[PDB]
Amino acid sequence: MKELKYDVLIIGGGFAGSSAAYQLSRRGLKILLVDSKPWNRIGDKPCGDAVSKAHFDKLGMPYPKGEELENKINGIKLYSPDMQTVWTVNGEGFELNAPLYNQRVLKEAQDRGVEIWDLTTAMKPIFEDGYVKGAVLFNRRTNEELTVYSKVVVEATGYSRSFRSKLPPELPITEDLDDKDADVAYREVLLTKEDIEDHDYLRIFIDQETSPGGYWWYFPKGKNKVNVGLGIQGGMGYPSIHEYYKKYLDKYAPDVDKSKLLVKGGALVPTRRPLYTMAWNGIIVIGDSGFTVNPVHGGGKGSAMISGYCAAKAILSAFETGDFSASGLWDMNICYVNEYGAKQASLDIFRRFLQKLSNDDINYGMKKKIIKEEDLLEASEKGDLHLSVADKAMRVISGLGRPSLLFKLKAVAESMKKIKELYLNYPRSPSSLGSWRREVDNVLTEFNKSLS
Ligand SMILES: Cc1cc2c(cc1C)N(C[C@H](O)[C@H](O)[C@H](O)COP(=O)(O)OP(=O)(O)OC[C@H]1O[C@@H](n3cnc4c(N)ncnc43)[C@H](O)[C@@H]1O)c1[nH]c(=O)[nH]c(=O)c1N2
Ligand SMILES: CCCCCCCCCCCCCC
Repeated sequence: MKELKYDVLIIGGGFAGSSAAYQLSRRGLKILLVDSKPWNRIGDKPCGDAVSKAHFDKLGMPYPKGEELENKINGIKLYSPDMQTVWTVNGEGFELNAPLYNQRVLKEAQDRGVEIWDLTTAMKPIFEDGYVKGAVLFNRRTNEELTVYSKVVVEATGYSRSFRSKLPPELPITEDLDDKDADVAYREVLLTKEDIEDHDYLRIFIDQETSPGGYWWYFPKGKNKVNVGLGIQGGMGYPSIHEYYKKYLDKYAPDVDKSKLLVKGGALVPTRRPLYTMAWNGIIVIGDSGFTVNPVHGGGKGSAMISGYCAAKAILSAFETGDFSASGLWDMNICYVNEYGAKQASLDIFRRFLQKLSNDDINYGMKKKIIKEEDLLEASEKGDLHLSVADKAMRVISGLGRPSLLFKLKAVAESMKKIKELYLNYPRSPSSLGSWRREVDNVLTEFNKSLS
């Protein structure tokens, strides 16, 4: 078959891959990005479509504008299971037309010299002399099977991890997802019969009964249009997510016009610390494929962008040292762990605690303001549940006279602090990965057993 040579091959053009392509562009490298979807569909994986302004500001990424921005967001209303307590957390964000925004990023990368092939699937890794060296591609548009050699593959295939999963199982880069370390999530976008009240606020409903291990949401995309959905924890033996959706839609969105459903669909959402390494010989993994999603709230588009930025920085470094080994690309890990990954680890711990609380516990915690709105935001945005905050909460939790997981909150805050420090001491070279990964697994297993 035809053979071509590129500096970098990016597989997948979602928020992650498009960010890597945009960040890598005009820097002296010959870059190809492929995606299985046609151009007009790239970026259309089911999603709530809500992204913090802070993630854009973190990277100085351009804001969505015009048709890309469906609705400006000014905060979130968090509802207790019993619906009796509502927290308002202020904070700026965007309700996107994700395909339009994603497609703009790709088009700008393309304008800056990135080559893009839509309707093109990476089918088989080229793995030779112990390195990823490219991919066999199938271009549906030309009916051509092609070999593309690359010094670095950026694996951005989303939740399918379709390319890295084909590599030798020996490689750290083939790390799999445990069923309990992901949610399945499902959403619909519908027009509403009435104008949406406070249409600039997202609504999140916590209820361990109607969305076990996740939550329900109501994300307005305009005055009369809403993205409504839920996520539930995987690996727990729960019934189909669409059963919960059908049963409880009316509770959360009594105002939707079912005759005006616009889109619907679901997908897997990783909810854990990132891949232990996001780099190996000839390859970096980003976005959902590298488990970059916030484990507490399930937001992954901002972290996908961050991972793409770190991949760009790492790759430029590798070309400046002629070194495409894991060691040569290792800055990917250092960059990502400092920007988001250490936070994700702390939040992976926090999520495990939250998923085991009862509705009674959550009703109590929210009613009693055991932590403040701002503290919960700090946990989300920084991965930090300060020990002083945990101490204050424990003083309130001390007044409860029934058994409750809430009594472990200080212990949870301590483990969150420990794992965060462990991640910020990420190994400086691959020869220390094993030792460190064992320390992390030990922290996690200890923590898991401390919750019973
Ligand atoms: C229902 C639901 C709701 C939400 C969310 C998820 C889900 C399922 N999330 C998560 C967020 O949607 C997700 O984390 C990011 O879109 C992931 O971006 P990626 O680029 O990693 O994957 P994404 O899946 O977007 O892109 C991967 C691309 O790779 C392509 N591909 C795969 N294999 C290939 C191959 N072998 N060859 C070529 N192409 C290949 C696919 O066609 C696809 O375009 C979220 N996050 C958030 O920030 N805000 C929110 O409101 C929500 N809500
Ligand atoms: C502002 C970003 C928040 C939107 C995230 C929506 C993600 C939906 C999936 C929820 C499942 C994760 C809960 C643990």
